[PDB]
Parts: sequence; structure tokens; C-alpha cells
Amino acid sequence: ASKLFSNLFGNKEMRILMVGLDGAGKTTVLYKLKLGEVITTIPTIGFNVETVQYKNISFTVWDVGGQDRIRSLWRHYYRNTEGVIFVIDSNDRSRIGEAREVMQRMLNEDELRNAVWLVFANKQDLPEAMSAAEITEKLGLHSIRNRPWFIQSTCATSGEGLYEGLEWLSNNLKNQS
Ligand SMILES: Nc1nc2c(ncn2[C@@H]2O[C@H](COP(=O)(O)OP(=O)(O)O)[C@@H](OP(=O)(O)O)[C@H]2O)c(=O)[nH]1
Ligand SMILES: [Mg+2]
Repeated sequence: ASKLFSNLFGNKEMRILMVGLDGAGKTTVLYKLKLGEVITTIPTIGFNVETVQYKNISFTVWDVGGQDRIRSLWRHYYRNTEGVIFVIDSNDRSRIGEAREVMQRMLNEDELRNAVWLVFANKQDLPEAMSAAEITEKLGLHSIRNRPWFIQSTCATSGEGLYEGLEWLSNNLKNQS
């Protein structure tokens, strides 16, 4: 319903996990992609998961936070993930430390070791927000080793940057059977 993601994604199977702190703009991203109905599943009371399935592309999304208590189920999703999209509210300096802590925990998860890392520096339409370079430094992305990563400036409201990021992801994502 969006445009040409059919040519991009083709018929390959990309299993994508999109997470980030609440308020980052993940749900906005899902709807803006216009790739399919956003499905809400609650595998466990209090744990809301949103999914979008487009041909062989799957997006699984949920909110994370500094005080998260990971559950076995989370790791079940992790094992089935080929690419991770971590969404950041570029205009929230008060929570960038929290995002860093959460993302660092994920970078150290055994079950996510092979996933390529795409960071969405979202809400870039706000001039007072942090730049992608600032976010790259704060998250410590340059210290990442043996794992492809990329940071993309985005505005989920307008959809700007979303294709560029998913393009990188599609070209770098490593398939796992
Ligand atoms: N300026 C701006 N805002 C954005 C962007 N993306 C999402 N937002 C806004 O950020 C708030 C949270 O987005 P949402 O998708 O629900 O976040 P989440 O799902 O990650 O928790 C929403 O504000 P509301 O509660 O006011 O609707 C939404 O409109 C963006 O690129 N730029
Ligand atoms: Mg949401």
C-alpha cells in the first residue's frame, strides 16, 4: 500500500525486530510503512507486541526500557531475528542514557549475535533534537565489533529516511534458516 518495497524486499525472508524506548516512534513507523495491517498480539498479559507481515518480510515490535526484566519469550523472538532496528527519540536527551543501557544489553545477547544493527535516529524534523552523529557517539556504535551496523536519520511522521534505512538493512541483513 506504500510503494516499491516489493522490488527491494523481493521474495526474500527478512525477520526484523524493531524495538526502542516507549515514545521513540516505533508504532508510527509501522503504520507509515503501509506494508500491511498492524496486528496487536498479547502473548502474555501486559506484553503488547505489534507485527506487520508483508510477503516474506516480518516486523515484530515492542517497547523496551531500562528496568526491563527479560523473559524467556523475548529470547525466543531474539533467536528468530535476522535484523534489529533500534528506534531513538533524537529529541529526548533525558532518556538517551537509558536507550544506551538498553541497547548495550541487547548487543550482548547471545541470541542476537548475528543480527545486523540498524538505528533510527527518529524525530529529526525537530531542529532542537540531537544529530545522528551525536547519537552515534552516545550509543557507542563505533565501539561495535564484528557486526554490521548503520544509523539513519528519520522522521516517522513524514516517512523520510525509512526507505534508506530499510534499504541498507535489506542489502546487509544475513539470512538464517
Ligand atoms: N516530531 C515528531 N514526532 C514523532 C515522530 N515519530 C513519532 N512521533 C511522535 O512521538 C510520539 C510517540 O510515537 P509512537 O509511535 O507512539 O512511539 P512508540 O510506539 O515508540 O512508543 C507520538 O506523539 P503524540 O503522542 O503527540 O501523537 C508521535 O506522533 C517524528 O519523526 N517527529
Ligand atoms: Mg507503540
